Amino acid sequence: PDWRQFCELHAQAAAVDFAHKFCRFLRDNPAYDTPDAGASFSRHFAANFLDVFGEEVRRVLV
Amino acid sequence: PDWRQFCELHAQAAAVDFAHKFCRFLRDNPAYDTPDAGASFSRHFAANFLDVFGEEVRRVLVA
Repeated sequence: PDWRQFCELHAQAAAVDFAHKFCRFLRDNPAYDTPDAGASFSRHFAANFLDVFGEEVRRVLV
Repeated sequence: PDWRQFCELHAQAAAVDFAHKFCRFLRDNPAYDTPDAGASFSRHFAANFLDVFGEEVRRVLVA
């Protein structure tokens, strides 16, 4: 089934939707609208995403 | 509005949703459920998400 494609397609849809919410957030809160905002979010994302993923997976059991 | 919480809540939302799809994918394709799966899938999703994120943000700002 191509597990990579699976990951990529769901990641694409999630990232696209978020990118819109992101731009919406920066327009409503211009104080956060800097050139490194995306980089900051990305750091929070990598960390939090992998941790929550691991906990949700082990929790889905039942 | 707290920046940390904004980022954390969206990151969490994304992880919870994909964890569900991941589990559902491994149920329909058990051959893929191995001790390496969790790390492989989550990391590949996370890398692609970030790449796509940057691209859509730019596309949206220019438009």
